[PDB]
Amino acid sequence: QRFTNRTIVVAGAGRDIGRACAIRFAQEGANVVLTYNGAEGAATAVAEIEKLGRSALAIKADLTNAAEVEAAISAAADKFGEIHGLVHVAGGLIARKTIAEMDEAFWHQVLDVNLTSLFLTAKTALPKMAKGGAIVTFSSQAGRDGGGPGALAYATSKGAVMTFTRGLAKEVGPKIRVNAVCPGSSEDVAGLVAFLASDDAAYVTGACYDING
Amino acid sequence: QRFTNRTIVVAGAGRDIGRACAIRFAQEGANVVLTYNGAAEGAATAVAEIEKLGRSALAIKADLTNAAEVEAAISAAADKFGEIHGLVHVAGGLIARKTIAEMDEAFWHQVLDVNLTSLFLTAKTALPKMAKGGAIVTFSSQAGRDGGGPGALAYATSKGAVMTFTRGLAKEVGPKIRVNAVCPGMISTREGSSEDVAGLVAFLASDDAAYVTGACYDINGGVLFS
Amino acid sequence: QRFTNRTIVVAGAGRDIGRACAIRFAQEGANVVLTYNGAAEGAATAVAEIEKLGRSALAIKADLTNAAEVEAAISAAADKFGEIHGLVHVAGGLIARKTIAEMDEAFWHQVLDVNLTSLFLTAKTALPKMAKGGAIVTFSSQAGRDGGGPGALAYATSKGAVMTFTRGLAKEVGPKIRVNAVCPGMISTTREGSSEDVAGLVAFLASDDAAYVTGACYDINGGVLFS
Amino acid sequence: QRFTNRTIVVAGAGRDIGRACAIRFAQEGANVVLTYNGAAEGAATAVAEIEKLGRSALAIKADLTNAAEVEAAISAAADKFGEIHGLVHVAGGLIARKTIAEMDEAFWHQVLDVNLTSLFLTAKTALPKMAKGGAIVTFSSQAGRDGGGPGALAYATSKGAVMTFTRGLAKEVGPKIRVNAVCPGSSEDVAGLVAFLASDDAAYVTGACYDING
Repeated sequence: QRFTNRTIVVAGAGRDIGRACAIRFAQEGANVVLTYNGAEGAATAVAEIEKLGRSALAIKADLTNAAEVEAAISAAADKFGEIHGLVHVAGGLIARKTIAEMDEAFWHQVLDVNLTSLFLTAKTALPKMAKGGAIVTFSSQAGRDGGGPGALAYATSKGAVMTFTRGLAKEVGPKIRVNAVCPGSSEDVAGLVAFLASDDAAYVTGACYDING
Repeated sequence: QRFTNRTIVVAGAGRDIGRACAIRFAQEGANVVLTYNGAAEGAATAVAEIEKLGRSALAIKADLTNAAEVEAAISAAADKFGEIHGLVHVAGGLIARKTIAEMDEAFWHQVLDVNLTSLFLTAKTALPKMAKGGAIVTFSSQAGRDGGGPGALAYATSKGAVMTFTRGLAKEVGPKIRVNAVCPGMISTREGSSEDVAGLVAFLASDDAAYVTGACYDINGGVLFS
Repeated sequence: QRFTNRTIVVAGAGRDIGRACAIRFAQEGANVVLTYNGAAEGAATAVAEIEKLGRSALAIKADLTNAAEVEAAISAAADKFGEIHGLVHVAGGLIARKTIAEMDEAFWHQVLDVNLTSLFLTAKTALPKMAKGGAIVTFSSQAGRDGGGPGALAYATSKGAVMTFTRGLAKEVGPKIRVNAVCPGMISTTREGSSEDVAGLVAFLASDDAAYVTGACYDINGGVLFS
Repeated sequence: QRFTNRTIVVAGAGRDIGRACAIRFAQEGANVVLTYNGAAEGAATAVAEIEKLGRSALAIKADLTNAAEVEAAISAAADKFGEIHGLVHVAGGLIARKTIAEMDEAFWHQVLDVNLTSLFLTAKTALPKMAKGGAIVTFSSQAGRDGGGPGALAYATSKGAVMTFTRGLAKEVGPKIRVNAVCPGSSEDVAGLVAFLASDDAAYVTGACYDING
């Protein structure tokens, strides 16, 4: 009952980790808004969540698109009211390329899906979030060490996401907490995320919580 | 004598720190190429100070967020002096202090492009022209580690990105090239200035740092107000 | 119910944080063993409060820098409750604020022994008695990252040592045992959580939801002593 | 000329990195005190190379875990050369690889005393005899950051402590005295980094860890 009568937006909830987060919050009593760009994973989950007695909404959204992010956030707020949690799962390697292979468009595609998207969701969600609310971002070991062969653009965006998370923490607290998970199965990851989004972590903000999974 | 017959490209001498680095390297015997954008009065000072040492800098106007102007500057440098031994990327800056509510998406990209994307373009363009054992020095910030001060969220984020980019690029382009970052703090309205940051940059570009790569070197003080 | 029939050893309940952890694990169904040293008036509160839950803590006197008292405390716990599922090591502290010129070698060792050597001893001793999937939680500190405040150099140093010990030990004892650290700040005397909240982070790290966390340092703002 | 008429103590200077440090410093004009606790060959070799350069050096046998020997070594430095400008604490070591079940309390103490207690002793002792503008340089390690490889638990722990100690001391003794770590390509390369941190080139660098692949 950690998320009783609470509304959680999981941004990028279509597969794997985001999907597992969506369900875990429902298992703990939350209304859950799922976003996706890519629909089966999300629909399923919506059904799983309804089967639990709980409420959910699935919304198509390209998270690099300021307008579709506004539309998604607004639907969530209009349906359930105050947002208690934003979990921003979207991101990805895209592909492996050395710098000689990357063109400017590819660089921006990676930075946009991992980093710009988070700027958009956090920016849009914040004015709607409940006092005591919380944001959880996803960083990566690649952000700390520079990443493996061909993953330069993705590593860079994750390091950015780590710095952004600490900076936003200071900017929006005490009202709103902001923490990163640095990723064991999808549901293990979701246990950690649910901890960070819960009042169990009322005094945790600006931090990176690592998990083998 | 540290840089006698070495070609050093200082990208971002539109900033005071590039003025300081450009003069430092020339004082140490380097062939200096410096790019500039904006009013670039700091660049004009570097050029006139460099002439006073009896050599001459190749100074080139280039908005380093523009891939074409980045390629021109790199080509002209290669044309004039041959192999690039050092690229020092100092472009970037705070642009303005704004909370996330005050920032719009075009403000976000302006900060990230000037601080981070410019770094991608210039390293990407310079790399094929660089000498064996050449060094890149990037500009990070203690803000990159801790999230920065009030209103500096976009800037801090780009300074964290540069730190990670530096570690990745280092693994990718070594052993031929080294890549490292300076991590200054800020000047409050024992702190060193751009003249002292320039000293650490010169160190990282020198033969004494031949085996330093993928590192962020801290220094107290800095290039802008906190 | 998170710790129902779990055996949790809180080593260092001579300190307020050990009072807070012991009561918290007891609230969540654990069999609690707590060791104590000094006036231990905090350990005495934990024991009385635990009794009021209708169970009974095993409280054991032990100076955790003394290998023999560590072995006894550990045996006594294994003898009473069987396999140890959780070792929470909270012994340590500042002792006194002294500059390097004011410290003597014996002072240096006193701080390092109570904070670090005690951890080596209790982890070394407990390991063979621990269950598969058991968790160790160690006590680091933000001062371990940044070098600490005025006069706290011996303490801070021991807290960075604890952080590195936590990472090496995790690589050595996994996958059977997890090892992690909490990393609090400090209470200013001028949103800071207290020992009750740090205890909540410890409980998490000892729990089933943290099965795939190991080798990590988990920060929390606020803490167990005055800055 | 970076160390012209400056006195540097290199604690642990009989082999590899300390020996290279002691030499490098001489090459830039320093008076150099070398401590060693091993066979005295490497440290006398070095003393000889240094006099070849026309500079003064002094080797001293010292167990740096021994408070009395450290006091006598510092004291002899002072008598001979005057104010100390730089302490470079190179002493440290794995000693051996043992899992925690294999370590006894005496082994644990031995590793922490060689890597960590020695540094407490040498910094504590030198400090009151250091010149304004002086500098300490310690040796951390990637093991301090990541916990070390198999059997190296005690060594890694001592290294993490050395890193924290470096940052804490830097705040305690500045601005008068700077304190930094090298996190270690050959011994001469390492020595060039050390020399930089010990020099006025690093006047604004304190409380830091500088990495080198070496």
